[PDB]
Amino acid sequence: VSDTRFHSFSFYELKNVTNNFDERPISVGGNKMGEGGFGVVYKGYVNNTTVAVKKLAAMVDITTEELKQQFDQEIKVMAKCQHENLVELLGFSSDGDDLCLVYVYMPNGSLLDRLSCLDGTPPLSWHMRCKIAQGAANGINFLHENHHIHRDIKSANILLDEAFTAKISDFGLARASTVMTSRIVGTTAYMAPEALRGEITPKSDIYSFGVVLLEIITGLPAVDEHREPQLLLDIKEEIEDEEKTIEDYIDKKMNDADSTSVEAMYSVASQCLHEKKNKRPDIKKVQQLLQEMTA
Ligand SMILES: Cc1cnc2c(NC(=O)c3cn4cc([C@]56CO[C@](C)(C5)C6)nc4nc3OC(C)C)cnn2c1
Repeated sequence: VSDTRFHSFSFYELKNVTNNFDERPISVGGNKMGEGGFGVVYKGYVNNTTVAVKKLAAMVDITTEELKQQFDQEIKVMAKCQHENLVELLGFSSDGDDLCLVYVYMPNGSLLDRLSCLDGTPPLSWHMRCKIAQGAANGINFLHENHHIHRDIKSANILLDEAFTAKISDFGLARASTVMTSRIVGTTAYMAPEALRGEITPKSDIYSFGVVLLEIITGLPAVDEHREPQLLLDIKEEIEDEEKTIEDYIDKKMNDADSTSVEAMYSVASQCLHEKKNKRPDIKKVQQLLQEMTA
């Protein structure tokens, strides 16, 4: 028998509670909160509950069959994986014109957006950042403990709930768990070199998480075409080659950071970013180092 499943929404009900998928920003009165390579995310309100509705689409010139596959994968993964640091799927729509996925609304959006204080939100404190780093590592640990590879760890896919708890999202490319694939996927600025060459391994998640930790420490996005260096991961080299120090790069929009715990987190990041996959820590070691950082 099929057992537990997710609620099915009417496409028309989702259309209805997102104001017909209004792509205007929330401040303008619309419903668009964000977008990615595979969909646009709309704020909705169903059953006296604020929700996030992701309406899938080919925004990076993917095929329709591949998108349907990713839709199916995320439902499969979300059915098996429930944890305090993973987002929760409320339901889906597949009857109407487009595929939709419905999630618990995350009042503080994505880590990427909060690090960029997008829309005027106040900067995250060091204390909040440490909790976020710890929570995301607990979420990755749950995934890896349950033999899942995320393949797209990045600060846009770490969402922040009503308590600024980190919630990992977007499991459409997740893989069961070393093998080599012909379809290279992910976000270039976060990807381990072996992932960039087609290898599939949880060690690649660890590298990408190290980039996220650099974003947390510095407030800088992983890539910025108008910045020198354009890739954040290249600051590790400038620090190691003593052109710079980690203090030179610490986010200045923070009044409560202290050198010891920042250097402790940078140490974890540096260990995750070892470009030899076999030299990186596993997630359980990352978790432990991060717990000791605020001990
Ligand atoms: C796979 C997947 C994708 N996305 C999601 C989401 N998203 C959201 O709930 C979400 C919520 N907010 C709230 C705000 C703000 C704007 O001004 C403020 C004061 C309110 C912050 N901005 C958001 N942005 C959101 O999403 C975007 C990052 C795409 C939930 N689950 N989920 C699962």
